[PDB]
Amino acid sequence: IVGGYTCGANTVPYQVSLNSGYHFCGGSLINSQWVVSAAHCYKSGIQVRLGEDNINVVEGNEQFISASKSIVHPSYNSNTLNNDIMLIKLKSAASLNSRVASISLPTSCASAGTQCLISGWGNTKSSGTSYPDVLKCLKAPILSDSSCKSAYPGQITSNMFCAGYLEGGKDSCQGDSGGPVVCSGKLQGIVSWGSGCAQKNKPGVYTKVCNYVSWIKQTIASN
Ligand SMILES: [Ca+2]
Repeated sequence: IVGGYTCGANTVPYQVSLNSGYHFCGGSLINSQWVVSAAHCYKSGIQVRLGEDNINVVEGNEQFISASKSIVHPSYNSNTLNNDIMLIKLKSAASLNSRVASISLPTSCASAGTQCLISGWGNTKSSGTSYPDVLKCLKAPILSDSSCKSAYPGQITSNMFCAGYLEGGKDSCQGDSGGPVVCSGKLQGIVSWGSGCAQKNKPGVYTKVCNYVSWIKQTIASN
């Protein structure tokens, strides 16, 4: 997250870290057994880390649970990032509590102009590199489809939305991929892609979770 703020320990209790020996992507807990992330975050060997604030210090509220199964969307295209969504099943159910909590899936799709909360442990620099240990947060508005398409001609599908600031300075970034975009208390987006981070005229692009609620619900009813 570039241009964000320190969230505050466990104030984003649905945020997970995906770990393969190191943090490599975010995700969102949607019930005690399942995480939603980006398909481009797929790796074998994932441990889900819940209740994290500093990902380099064991602070006392964490639950570390191995994934049993990952399910990349059936129509995921890694070239375009169309359908950039994945489900991860945990080997055992998380214990839900004040610091480890699920986020609601949407009923309706979010509205252009709505301010959403994006979070993660990704890079905090637009130019260069610096990875935080504690979770960072950013409030960012959803941009109109027309503005999104104009920023990324020939690249935006109806399964994507842009959010952020066209002047630059504030965005998600590498290492935030797979994490939540929460708008009116529901998971509306997944950190997916963008050209650089926090550059002018190059807002973040996010998987449009409202398009996937029927796939999510039938998949979790079946696995
Ligand atoms: Ca920790």
